[PDB]
Amino acid sequence: GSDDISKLIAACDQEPIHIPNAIQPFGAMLIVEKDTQQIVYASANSAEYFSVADNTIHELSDIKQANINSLLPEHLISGLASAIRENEPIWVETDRLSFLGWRHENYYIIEVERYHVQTSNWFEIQFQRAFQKLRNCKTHNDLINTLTRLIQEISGYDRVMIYQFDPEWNGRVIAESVRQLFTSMLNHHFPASDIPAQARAMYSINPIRIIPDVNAEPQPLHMIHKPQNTEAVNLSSGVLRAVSPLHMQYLRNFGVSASTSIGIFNEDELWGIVACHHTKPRAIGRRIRRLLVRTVEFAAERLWLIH
Amino acid sequence: GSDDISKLIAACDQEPIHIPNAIQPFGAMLIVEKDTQQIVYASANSAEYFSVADNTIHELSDIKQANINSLLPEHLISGLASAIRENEPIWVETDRLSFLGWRHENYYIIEVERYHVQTSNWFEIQFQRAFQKLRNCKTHNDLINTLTRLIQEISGYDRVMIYQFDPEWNGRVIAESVRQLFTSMLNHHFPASDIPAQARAMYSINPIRIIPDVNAEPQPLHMIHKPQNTEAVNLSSGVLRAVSPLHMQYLRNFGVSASTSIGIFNEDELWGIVACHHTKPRAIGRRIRRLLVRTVEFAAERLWLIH
Ligand SMILES: *C/C=C1/C(=C/c2[nH]c(/C=C3[NH+]=C(/C=C4/NC(=O)C(C=C)=C4C)C(C)=C\3CCC(=O)O)c(CCC(=O)O)c2C)NC(=O)[C@H]1C
Ligand SMILES: *C/C=C1/C(=C/c2[nH]c(/C=C3[NH+]=C(/C=C4/NC(=O)C(C=C)=C4C)C(C)=C\3CCC(=O)O)c(CCC(=O)O)c2C)NC(=O)[C@H]1C
Ligand SMILES: [Cl-]
Ligand SMILES: [Cl-]
Repeated sequence: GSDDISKLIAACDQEPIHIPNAIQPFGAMLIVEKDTQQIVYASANSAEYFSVADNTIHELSDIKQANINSLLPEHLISGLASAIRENEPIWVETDRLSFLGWRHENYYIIEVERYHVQTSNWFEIQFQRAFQKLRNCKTHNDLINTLTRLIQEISGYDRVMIYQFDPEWNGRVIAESVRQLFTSMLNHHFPASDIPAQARAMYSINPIRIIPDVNAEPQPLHMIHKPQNTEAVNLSSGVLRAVSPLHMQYLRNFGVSASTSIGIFNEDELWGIVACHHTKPRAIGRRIRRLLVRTVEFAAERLWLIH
Repeated sequence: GSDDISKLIAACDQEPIHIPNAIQPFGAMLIVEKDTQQIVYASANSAEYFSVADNTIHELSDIKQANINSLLPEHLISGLASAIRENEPIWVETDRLSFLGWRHENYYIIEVERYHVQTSNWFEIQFQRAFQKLRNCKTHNDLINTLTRLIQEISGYDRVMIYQFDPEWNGRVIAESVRQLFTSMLNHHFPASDIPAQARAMYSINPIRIIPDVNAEPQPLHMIHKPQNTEAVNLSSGVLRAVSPLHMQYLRNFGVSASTSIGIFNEDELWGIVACHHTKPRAIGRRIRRLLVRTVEFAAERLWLIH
């Protein structure tokens, strides 16, 4: 509704996007308290994923009476127990599920996605091709164009752009790589207000941001066993963190059903964003995400060498 | 259909958009031979429209056995017969249907749409408001921005832009009026090749162009009785003329499900276009079309005085 959209825009610059208390439904999330060893939150769709690891779970309510050792891999639990630095995700795979868990304050946060084993030399070949091509770039402009062409080759997204920020955080589209029959966004300007400060902040917590489907219903976090601290839990280090309905609408209005964005960092400063938009919904596996982030990180070093 | 898309792009500048031998499905079309008063062409969906005029019609095969006096209002036929000028459309309404027919070459062409009687002063109020506001404009910039705001208020479309052509027919977006959560298209350039010559030509035959749903399937014109001339019939004087699948795909990739464009003319030269895009499909009645075209016509006259 128009008035609800207006009210969202009223408080949008201050919206707490790190604590949506909901997730995107392409995975499930558990939140466990470190000291009480108890599940304190579960995403609404937790049943349809964790039934694969423990066949005794049928509804969301069964999780309260479920045992963590039945839901998570033994390796993931022991890795969370001995990991001492905060917000460093541990990635553990089984035959059917793909877990990503980290330690944040007094909690363990576990995301899980479905996973399909893919055995091929394709990633090693793509990695070598990407690096040699980026090493050959000797001019600033040639590098960003090669990077945008490579990101498109790897992910298959319909349009891939690079935003560069100016000192005052306004964005300009400095290079583009798009399929035919698309409006050219090259040299488009957008104001700093379009990306709130806290939205830029997330790229320093997790350098990739993933929206596989702008029209999937966000799943909220249900309380399971009562926590000692009831403040909402920061979800920013993982990938399932739900998207602001505002931005989902913005993406719809542009004809975009799926997006993936990657931060470009010069030292610790955020210099720009690599953004990928797709007209149809689109899922990218964890390995493809890694390949994109590694390619962008390699490109950044060469870029600073060139300037 | 990527490969087929590429082959269509190959021949796009040469594509004959005036003779698509198909129509958009928000109406039905008959093409009748002038001398024999015989239906030589009918759009495939004619049944669901003319069933309202003769309920003994259920499907297209009934039209082959039909006589036009059974399908059309008698005054419309006598008006087409007695008219002496070509391509000047006659507009005839019944309680349930709205016909637009004209005289073209060897035939009488008739479009028919569904129609619902709506009784209110809304149109007179909008008309008065538009004229008084457009009369207050004292500068070129004031006029284009007021016009874009007014066209948006009248049609309710999500985005309304004004393209201005330069001497070599490249387009620049000089003014825009768009809802919140939309990428600003202000000052966007597009090359002359993006609007082929035959498409600009159409605005001189009919100043409004209407696409109420980019995802509706074009309905082809079927031969009924063999005509004396087998050359394709120019459909450009009406509004049902089917849209190039190329442009429909272009609009999808831009997030547009419905579009309406209106030509801005300085004497008979085409000076620009007023374009309306909507994220979801949208239908505009014949009265709304007349109001949009008259408002643009009034704005243009004020513009030439202003410069
Ligand atoms: C007041 C708050 C607003 C807001 C919030 C918001 N935006 C993002 C992410 C965006 N939004 C971008 C906007 C654009 N402007 C343009 O001109 C174009 C052109 C293609 C775009 C895309 C933008 C560039 C980003 C970052 C990268 C991206 O392209 O996705 C977020 C983050 C969403 C999240 O939770 O991940 C928020 C909260 N957007 C506004 O426009 C104003 C209203
Ligand atoms: C080689 C032929 C091509 C083609 C054909 C084509 N275009 C139109 C109508 C258009 N197309 C427009 C394209 C744009 N360029 C931009 O930068 C933007 C930005 C928003 C747009 C929309 C355009 C402005 C018009 C006229 C206005 C409108 O919105 O309709 C047609 C006519 C369609 C019809 O009614 O039959 C045709 C045939 N489009 C191409 O992109 C190239 C491939
Ligand atoms: Cl990940
Ligand atoms: Cl009409």
